Amino acid sequence: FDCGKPQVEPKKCPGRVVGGCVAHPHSWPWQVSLRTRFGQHFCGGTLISPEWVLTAAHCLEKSPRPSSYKVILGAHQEVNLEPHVQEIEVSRLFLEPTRKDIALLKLSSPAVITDKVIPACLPSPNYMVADRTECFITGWGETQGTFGAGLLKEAQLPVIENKVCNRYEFLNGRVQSTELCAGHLAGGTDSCQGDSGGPLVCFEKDKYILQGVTSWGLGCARPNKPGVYVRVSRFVTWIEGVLRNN
Repeated sequence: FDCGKPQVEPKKCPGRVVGGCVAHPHSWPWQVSLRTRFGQHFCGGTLISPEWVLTAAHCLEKSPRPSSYKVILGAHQEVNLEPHVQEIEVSRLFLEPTRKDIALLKLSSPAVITDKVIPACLPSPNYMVADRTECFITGWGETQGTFGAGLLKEAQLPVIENKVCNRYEFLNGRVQSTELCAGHLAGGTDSCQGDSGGPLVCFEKDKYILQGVTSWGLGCARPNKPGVYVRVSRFVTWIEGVLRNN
């Protein structure tokens, strides 16, 4: 299975939809659920190869021990995992040094690549997603009793170019180049999307490319403000670097 090519067609929730949608099961096969050693889903991540998951550094705040983390792959249900889900322990935690906003998780054993577990592709270094590029943020979310509680959801977000996002009216110059914005400049969601560390993928040509990593700390979308994500393209040399040495 090539990276970024789901074997189940994402339903591709229309942007207008409030609350996003429930994902077509396994249509986002790189979607990882980071868990404590006690079955608790508390973060999202993106499978980027069979032994590596990309997630937000914030997800690693509770513990510095790789062993404290379980990466579950191929899931749709948050609690009642289908019998095929893969549960793999993290053996390594590499914090991106320059920004420390994302971290790579090496899996104890390589993930078995199937039609439900396929990594997301990585963009070319420095690629800058074009303004208005439609992308989807996926994840389980924390809120419970809410629409799609316990189900992998997705929300379509258009990318808001940095020059526009940084206008004083939106992010007023707080977003760096190592970051990217996504979400309508008006009418947007008044809530943090996906999961901390979850994927922001954008279809391009043949496949989905992981263009952002969710990090609510950078900023969640307000009705009149897009959310801010870590721009993966500015960390690809670091990632591929960490992946060929370790």
